[PDB]
Amino acid sequence: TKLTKAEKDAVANSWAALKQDWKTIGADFFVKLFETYPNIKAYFKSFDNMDMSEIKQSPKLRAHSINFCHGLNSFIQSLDEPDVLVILVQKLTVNHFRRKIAVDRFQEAFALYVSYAQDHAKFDDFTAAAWTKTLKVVADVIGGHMQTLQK
Amino acid sequence: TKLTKAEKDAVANSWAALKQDWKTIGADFFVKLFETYPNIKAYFKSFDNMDMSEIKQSPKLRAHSINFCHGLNSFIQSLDEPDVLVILVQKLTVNHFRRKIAVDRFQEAFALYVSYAQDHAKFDDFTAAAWTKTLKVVADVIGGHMQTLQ
Ligand code: HEM
Ligand code: HEM
Repeated sequence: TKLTKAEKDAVANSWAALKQDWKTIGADFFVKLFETYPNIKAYFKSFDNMDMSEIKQSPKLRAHSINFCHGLNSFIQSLDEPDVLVILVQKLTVNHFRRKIAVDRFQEAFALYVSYAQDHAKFDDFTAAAWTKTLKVVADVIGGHMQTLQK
Repeated sequence: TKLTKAEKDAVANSWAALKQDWKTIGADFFVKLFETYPNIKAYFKSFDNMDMSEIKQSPKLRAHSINFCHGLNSFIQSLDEPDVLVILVQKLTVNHFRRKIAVDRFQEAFALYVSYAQDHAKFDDFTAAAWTKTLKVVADVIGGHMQTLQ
């Protein structure tokens, strides 16, 4: 990671605030994601043939939103421990790779997330850029690991 | 959960303090777990020929230790949403079941954890009991789901 101290601090500081509100706004993020990206929704076989109102309230969606938040937290906490960061992200990668999810889906989700998070918290463009750069490190690890793995 | 509000609150409060020390103390917990239960150590194949000093400082242990506290956090966060808790714990169960880990190994880890946490934070027996009951909720879901998975 070539993330600077100020970049990592902006992300960590932003995330510290965001994570408390995620418990309530996270499901709405995933609905937004699913509405933009029906192919993303389609990986959640539990949601087959379900109205988006029902998806939004589903414990399965809420669990994934918690899984998302916790994953992101684990990465942000490890930005100064690159070997640990890579192990954590590779474990995420394997699980999603096994479901036929390409890195491109993470890139979609990350791009939407940064905007969603900025709109919520109204943090500055410095902080938005720092998020984008941080999530590009994460996507870089995901993508490279998916290329290592046998389908 | 027959978990009371007071029980859930005691766990959430003690966790809020412990969580923050887990970077400092989590590796030592797993060393103690490995020394107490050699069979638990043996699930971590990358540690077989390693000195325990090497294990303690390894990125792989540190990653599992982070995974452990995040998983526990996710459960504690969800004590008021039992359908969500069950899903989160079922996901854990699948992954570890596939590695041939029985629920008994989680029972051993959980009991050691509550002792370790109490020794560190010096909370009262009410709080220790609330941890034990909370982790029994979790273990019950794990055990049940392993029966399903077969
Ligand atoms: C940072 C982004 C993400 C994080 C941290 C994350 C985290 C997780 C976690 C921890 C799990 C449970 C463990 C497992 O089976 O893998 C999970 C499950 C899942 N994830 Fe993600 N995920 C992310 C993005 C996505 C995306 C972009 C998709 C789809 C394109 C997706 C689809 C799924 C599915 C379908 C499951 C299985 C859900 C279930 O069985 O209930 N995830 N995710
Ligand atoms: C609350 C208790 C625990 C939690 C939350 C937890 C969580 C995790 C998580 C999230 C992973 C990565 C799963 C993945 O994405 O593939 C993992 C891996 C693993 N866990 Fe656990 N775990 C716990 C207890 C245990 C126990 C008791 C053992 C052994 C008895 C164990 C052995 C392993 C092993 C061997 C791996 C694979 C590690 C590797 O080589 O990369 N876990 N654990």
